[PDB]
Amino acid sequence: PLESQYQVGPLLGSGGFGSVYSGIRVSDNLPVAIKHVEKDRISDWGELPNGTRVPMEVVLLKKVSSGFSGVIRLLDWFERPDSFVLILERPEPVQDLFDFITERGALQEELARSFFWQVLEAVRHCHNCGVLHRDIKDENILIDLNRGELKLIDFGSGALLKDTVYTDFDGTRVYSPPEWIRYHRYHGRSAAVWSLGILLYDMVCGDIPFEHDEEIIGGQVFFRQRVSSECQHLIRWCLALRPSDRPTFEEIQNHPWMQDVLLPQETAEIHLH
Ligand SMILES: [Mg+2]
Repeated sequence: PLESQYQVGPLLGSGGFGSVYSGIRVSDNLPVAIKHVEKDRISDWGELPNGTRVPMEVVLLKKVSSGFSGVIRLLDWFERPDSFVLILERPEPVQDLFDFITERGALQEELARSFFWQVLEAVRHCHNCGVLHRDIKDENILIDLNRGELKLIDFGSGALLKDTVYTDFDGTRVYSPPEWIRYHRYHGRSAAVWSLGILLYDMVCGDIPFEHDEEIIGGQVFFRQRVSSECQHLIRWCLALRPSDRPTFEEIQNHPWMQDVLLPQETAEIHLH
């Protein structure tokens, strides 16, 4: 049973993704997050290697589970009559990147570089596992404050990665690319790189660059804080209007701005501790 295996704590958050609670695995006192999703709110279903019918979210989380700590780990899941329950890893202490940037303002380039590098490694892992996240943004990134490790969360709007066009999108509009706004069409990799440009701007400027549809399609990035010419170059390249003009993950990680990254433990000692 589920109520015997986990001590439930306070609500951490609710919205489009469902309702998430703090919790403890009674056996070993491991910190967990307990996510509830109503069967009515699930449009996308899949099958396990098992051949069992589950939310696409469970399929995608199982595909990315491994030693690699850059993606949130699914520990267990349960089917109830009207809902699924997901048991997820909970770092402690933790802060989400949205809240961290709200509290600290625009990050120093050395810290933005460390965080952005870790997000690139996590997104490479997803893509290597056949998973497209589709909602990369500061709210979906947790910081393990003691280890200086970032984790990607909320795979519930993701998809199997494919090389053909996507004509459905239920991620965050203001991190969505101009080809989605104009044509309701995108390709996975080039739409992910757009969302990474929005995230890097968010880190170095303290907020997202565009609010309205017309700004997204307009082809102009204004820098509201002091940002190095190399960092501006990378951001403007990720936010190229034409998807085929955007860098690959390899071209981002080889960019001159991305050189000499801090290790996670150095990031924690210098910036978080
Ligand atoms: Mg979602």
